[PDB]
Amino acid sequence: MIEIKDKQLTGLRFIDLFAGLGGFRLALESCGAECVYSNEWDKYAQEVYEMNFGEKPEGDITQVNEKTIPDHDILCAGFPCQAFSISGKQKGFEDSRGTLFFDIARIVREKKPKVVFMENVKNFASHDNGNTLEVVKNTMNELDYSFHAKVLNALDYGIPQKRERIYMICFRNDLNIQNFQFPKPFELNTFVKDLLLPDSEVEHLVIDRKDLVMTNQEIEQTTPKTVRLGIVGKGGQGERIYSTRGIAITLSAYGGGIFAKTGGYLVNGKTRKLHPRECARVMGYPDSYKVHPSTSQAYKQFGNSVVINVLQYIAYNIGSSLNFKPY
Ligand SMILES: C[S@@+](CC[C@H](N)C(=O)[O-])C[C@H]1O[C@@H](n2cnc3c(N)ncnc32)[C@H](O)[C@@H]1O
Repeated sequence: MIEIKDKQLTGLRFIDLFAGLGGFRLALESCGAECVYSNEWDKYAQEVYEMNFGEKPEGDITQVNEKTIPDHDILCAGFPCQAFSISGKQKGFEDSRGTLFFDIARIVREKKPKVVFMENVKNFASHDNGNTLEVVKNTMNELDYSFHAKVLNALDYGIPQKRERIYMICFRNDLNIQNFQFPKPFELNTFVKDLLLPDSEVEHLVIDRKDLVMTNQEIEQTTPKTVRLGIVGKGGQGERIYSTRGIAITLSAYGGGIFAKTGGYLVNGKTRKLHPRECARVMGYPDSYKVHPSTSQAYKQFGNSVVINVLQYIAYNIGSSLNFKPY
């Protein structure tokens, strides 16, 4: 989490949908915006949320009437990707029913926020030979919004982890915003080796194996790439060893293998899995954030979340365009 100097969104209100851990909340709250509504149905997630923020997000969203959602200026939603059963009139609003995205849209159509802010996985722009994107695009256009989207990788914004995701930023057409742009990349200076806790606190994550094979020499200088040092078992998902002097591999919420959701790292002669705290850090989160007591849920929650840093940079640029209005 990089801390922002110029608080561009002071005064502007927002809502937290599919809140999860509340990554969007931390990101916009660092730019001065204030939260007025939160929604998330996962029991284990609402718990870690009220632990930090003090409120229990509201329950199941498809049961919430849109006329009961507070006036707000920005709508945040890191929603789950689903295929659409669209054999209808080209693309559009109605062709959304049955999806979770539909809930976003039904809320936009009635509350008209100035901006709509979303994110999804890297292979979203190509899902179903192009028609998943198309639909989200044509639905926004119908509700009278501009549509900007680009794929960014977290190793380009100060976080050492390979991780491409798609960010979508929409502005109502009546605000006439034709100068917005995505953040520029910068050289990386923090590496996995810098995020580790002292060995004492991670002994119980060490995993010994006799079928361990070292394919490469250990790296001496830091690099902005993932460096594979060995294999365990067959050499597939969850059975690869990476260097602590390169970048961390993509955290996953539901991966398998011996080194399950975090991958395995060579740290001081032994091979271990990352701890939840070294996980928060690789996602951008700050040490003041109280993590969930169960290591299993925490790996799920973190692999599903957002890289804080990248969101902060875009939140700043949003405030920018909105705040530039000369005579
Ligand atoms: C990809 S993620 C959360 C990402 C969020 N940026 C965060 O930082 O964790 C999707 C979220 O959708 C929530 N969710 C799925 N279906 C829901 C529903 N019907 N009502 C409320 N929350 C729902 C999931 O539980 C998960 O918390």
